Amino acid sequence: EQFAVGEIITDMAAAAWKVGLPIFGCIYLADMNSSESVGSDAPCVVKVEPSDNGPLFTELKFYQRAAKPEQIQKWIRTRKLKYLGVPKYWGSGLHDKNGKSYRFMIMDRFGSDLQKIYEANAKRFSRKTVLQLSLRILDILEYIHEHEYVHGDIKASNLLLNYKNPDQVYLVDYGLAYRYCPEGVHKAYAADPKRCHDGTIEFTSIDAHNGVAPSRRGDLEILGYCMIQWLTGHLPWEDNLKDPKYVRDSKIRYRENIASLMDKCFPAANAPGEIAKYMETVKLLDYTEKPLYENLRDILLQGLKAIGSKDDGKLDL
Ligand SMILES: C#CCN1C(=O)[C@@H](C)N(CC#C)c2nc(Nc3ccc4c(=O)[nH][nH]c4c3)ncc21
Repeated sequence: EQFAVGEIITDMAAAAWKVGLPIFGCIYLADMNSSESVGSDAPCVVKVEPSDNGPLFTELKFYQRAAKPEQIQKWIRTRKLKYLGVPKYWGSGLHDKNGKSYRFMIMDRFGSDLQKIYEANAKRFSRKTVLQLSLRILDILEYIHEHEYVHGDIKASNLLLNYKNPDQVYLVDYGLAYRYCPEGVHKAYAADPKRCHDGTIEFTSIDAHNGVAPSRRGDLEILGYCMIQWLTGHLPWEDNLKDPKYVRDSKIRYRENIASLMDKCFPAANAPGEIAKYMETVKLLDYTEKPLYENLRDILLQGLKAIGSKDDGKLDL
């Protein structure tokens, strides 16, 4: 009960918001202050945590730095995108309840997460779906990377559909995002003592497993594991998630021979070539290396040609 329904809160820019019903975490629907109350079709949410919470601070800094509405709209215009799946930041402030200090932030409201939809579809997405999701995710990753950040936890539960457009997917949850290149100086290949967050074990990068700070190649690697999970319903190491050593060992061995990962994950000889080629390309990245995002997108587009489709932006969920 951090907020009352109908409570009006004011952000640092003196913009007024009204809180709606609660919705993982402490999150409520929200809208611009008005006489009417906040509908079930509200266009915003408000995320609230104690002011001493580290993740919300990390997240807020990400949103302020790289997710300003104009900043995003400029990129979309320049890169000629249909949309960009980075949630827009609308504001933030402080809020007292019962004598303790809380930090809040206002973001875009979305529809369903992809994990619910994945489960509802018997833990499979079509090749078409996976390729269309992945092309959009590569747009997102390129954007955040160019703004000095990596996400480090890409997965279906952090991917939400636009409330008004089911063909547009957004990456959320920047609470453990990492500023890999502050002021254009890439972090060295070593642990960051301020970070102890390892990601989601089934999907996380070999770099994260090794205890080094996440970088761009790691985000791409994570997406790779997601693509296989979505296509097949499985990953090779999924029965041993309690043992990080095992998971790391398996990922390293599979990275060494991608063909054997394809043989393991796909029924013999049925392996989509673009997935192998994607994984081969990511494997060649150095820790500090800037990915060629267009080449990666090109690889996935060949997959769309192979199934007699095109990048029409249809997710087919
Ligand atoms: C009503 C409804 C649908 N709906 C939900 O059911 C669930 C999935 N959640 C919470 C989560 C995740 C939602 N979250 C948002 N918005 C944002 C935006 C930015 C972030 C961010 O950076 N971290 N979490 C975020 C949630 N919109 C709708 C939902």
